[PDB]
Amino acid sequence: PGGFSEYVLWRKKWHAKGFGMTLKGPNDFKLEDFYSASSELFEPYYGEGGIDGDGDITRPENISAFRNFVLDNTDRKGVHFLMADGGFSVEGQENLQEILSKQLLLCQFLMALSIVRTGGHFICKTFDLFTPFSVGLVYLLYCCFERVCLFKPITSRPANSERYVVCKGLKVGIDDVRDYLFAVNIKLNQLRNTDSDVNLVVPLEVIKGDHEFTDYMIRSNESHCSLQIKALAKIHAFVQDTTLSEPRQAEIRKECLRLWGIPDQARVAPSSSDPKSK
RNA sequence: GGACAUACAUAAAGACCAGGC
Repeated sequence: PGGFSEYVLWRKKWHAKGFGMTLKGPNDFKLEDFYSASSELFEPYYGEGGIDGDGDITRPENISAFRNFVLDNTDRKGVHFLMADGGFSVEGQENLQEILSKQLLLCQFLMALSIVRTGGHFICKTFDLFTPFSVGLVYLLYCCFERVCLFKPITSRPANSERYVVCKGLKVGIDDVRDYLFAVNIKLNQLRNTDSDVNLVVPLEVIKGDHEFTDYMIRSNESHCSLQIKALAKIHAFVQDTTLSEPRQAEIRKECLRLWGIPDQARVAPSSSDPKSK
């Protein structure tokens, strides 16, 4: 429901304009619930048919209609940055979350190359990144941007595979990689419910030929696994012994809010002012 | 991965009988 958007709109007030696309349903944009931000500065668009579309990011037509709409609403330049927080329930298949979400990862990366301006930025949620498919998608972003990193914020839960790819400075000439990833998404859609799938988007010999990329990718995965293993074992110990507690949670909270410049206040429904007093 | 039924209301009706001015 656009929690990420609320912070950006609240931080920049009206000096910002947001464009949204998400699946219609229980997890649609709750623009009414933006208590800290002016929801009028945001515009949801659900692909083909605009407001009446389904918002399927994996579907190409939703991407295309949104793509034309976003470029038009940005003087044909695109957005300064894209945020992407895609995920769905994998209840009882948590170990397969990467493989199950692979097309959603691709479509969010394709969306970055479709609507981010030159010199613009991208941030996308991902999970595990073990498969050559997911690593080849990160390699294409590393080619297309001045700088890329894999980052797990402390606001992500330590025991889950959730991390963010963060890309800074979209290069010129990314059109071929965009149109390639658009063709790969069409191929994934054709292979839905078949015994075949797209297993590579960059050859393993190309990825492993960049030793500097490969040495970062391995080290990022193994460091994340090591921290996730400790955090999973910690949760298991805190199930077995219910007297265990983190004593510093209230201290760490106060310091994080101070550091990030976030006021320590409760969520209050605006207040209803009358138009004369306001 | 909350109420004073402040509903004063039991008044059968109907009948005959007795008395009052």
